[PDB]
Amino acid sequence: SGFRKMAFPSGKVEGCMVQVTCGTTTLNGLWLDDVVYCPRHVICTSEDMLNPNYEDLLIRKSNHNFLVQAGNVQLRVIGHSMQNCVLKLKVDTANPKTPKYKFVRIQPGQTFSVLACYNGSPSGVYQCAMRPNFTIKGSFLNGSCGSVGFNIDYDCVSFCYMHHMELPTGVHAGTDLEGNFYGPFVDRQTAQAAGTDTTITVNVLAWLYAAVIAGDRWFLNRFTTTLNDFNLVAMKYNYEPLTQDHVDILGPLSAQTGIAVLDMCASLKELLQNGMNGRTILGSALLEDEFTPFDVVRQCS
Amino acid sequence: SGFRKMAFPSGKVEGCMVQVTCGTTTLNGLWLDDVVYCPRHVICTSEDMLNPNYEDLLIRKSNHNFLVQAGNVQLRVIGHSMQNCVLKLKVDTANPKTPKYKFVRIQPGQTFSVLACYNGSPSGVYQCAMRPNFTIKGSFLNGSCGSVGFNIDYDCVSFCYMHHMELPTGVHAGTDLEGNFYGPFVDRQTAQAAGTDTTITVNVLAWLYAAVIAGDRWFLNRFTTTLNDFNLVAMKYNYEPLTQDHVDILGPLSAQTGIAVLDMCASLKELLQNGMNGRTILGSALLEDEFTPFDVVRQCS
Ligand SMILES: [Cl-]
Ligand code: NA
Ligand code: NA
Repeated sequence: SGFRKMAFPSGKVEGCMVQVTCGTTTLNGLWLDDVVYCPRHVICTSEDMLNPNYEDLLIRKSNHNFLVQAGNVQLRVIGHSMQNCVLKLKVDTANPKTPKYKFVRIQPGQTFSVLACYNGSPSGVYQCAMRPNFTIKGSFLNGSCGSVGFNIDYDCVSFCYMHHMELPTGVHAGTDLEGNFYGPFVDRQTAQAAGTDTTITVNVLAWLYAAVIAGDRWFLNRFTTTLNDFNLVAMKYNYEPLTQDHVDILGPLSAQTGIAVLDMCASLKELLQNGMNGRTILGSALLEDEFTPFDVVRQCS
Repeated sequence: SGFRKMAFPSGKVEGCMVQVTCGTTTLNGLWLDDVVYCPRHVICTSEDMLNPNYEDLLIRKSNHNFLVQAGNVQLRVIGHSMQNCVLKLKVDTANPKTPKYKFVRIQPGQTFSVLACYNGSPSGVYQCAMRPNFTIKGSFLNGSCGSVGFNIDYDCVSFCYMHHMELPTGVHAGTDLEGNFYGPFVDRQTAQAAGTDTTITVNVLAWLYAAVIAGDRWFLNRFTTTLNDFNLVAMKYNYEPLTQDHVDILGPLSAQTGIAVLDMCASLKELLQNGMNGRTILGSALLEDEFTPFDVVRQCS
């Protein structure tokens, strides 16, 4: 019935985005209940950027140093604290649009939607994956620090990501909403780059199952490999190794298609060792790895 | 700096989505002010599939035949009319979440966001384009009819598409919000299929300009072409011809980068004969045609 990279509807998050200014720096904050969450580096001036002491930088800050704007309304900051790399600003008014939400930390290879904002205003929404090297291959420009990534489960918004910085290659790095970085990154203007990335193998298989449910099936073969034998091949092509937990996760698509996982791995192993022979799968010259099994489950039933 | 495919934030449209039921058929409606818009084929039965006489069928319908549900609230229908292929149900309650909006009819090559919905509930958002053959390559499962396409470039939601039906190849056809189909399609189950699709050349060129802005250089060359020689090559690959209007529109991008339009056309001619050869343009081994010159200029600046 058609297949596309889909983001979650962003309305529940749009009602939470506000503008946070400290000094001359302006970025995005997330207004939930009576706290605004944003990257702590909003308190840095030009001199601190090299190696900032965030402990002493925030002691010196006062509540009135933070301008928080929700549209025309200025929210009064009545407290401030720091949780790892995230700044928490207590305001005097709970957000009446606060959705049902929780903070979650995701694993590499999991997907979520980003609501890209600038100066507090939602600009766009896109679906992405946490790469195995803990970067995000989205692109929002400079002013998008504090934009957030999220999933929606039933009616609950799960916030999993906050944008802090762009890396030299144009990929982005950030934290969960408790301020813990994804990846070996620090929120200082120092020498940082993304490690070598790998392909999220479990998502490629999920997407191969999607191509099979779409009737695109030229790649299916009669053969079956072993998990050990497949990982030796995949690890040589900078593919993430495939675990017994990954196999079980794919189970539903296995029983639905009649393609056992290690049967489908024999297909993927030849695509690795042969290339796609000038063909496409689901209209791609390359193998898509930002569809999880659950993304493939939902978008077909 | 990798230009990703972003949708518009969908919250303003989410607040307009309702569920419309006639008999056993449920689909989505668009609730703006005191009117709900939906595909008129909602009034068809299983006998009415091939050759429904919509004016005969609508006359026989009473306001009480229409069940409209906004969440846990039923909206009473107090009138109904037809405008082309779009049913308009007057309701006794104006939608308090009605945004600033307009209805526009778009041209092939134009992009927009789709809020894919099921039983009146928003499910996902994605970005797409009106194909030259007047179809959409989307993801519409059973009951996705009445989902809408929109842009929100400034403050105003411009509604440009309502989904009516899926064609044999799985692409989608629909109308503008005044009920006029895009392309030669009709809301009957008589045999119909999409014509051969072509690539939106002006959008490919905009995307190459965005790659250069992003710092790609590898596909540039020292050649130019004439507009006529380029169109002879382009059509041999089922690319759309480039008009002088297209050359004018690319003018801004030509001047930001210092690369003449017909200079860039020579690069595209070369990419068609050689392929990517392993390389990627803005993280893609396919030439992307669903990013317009306007989209590029926006997500730059
Ligand atoms: Cl247009
Ligand atoms: Na096989
Ligand atoms: Na050239």
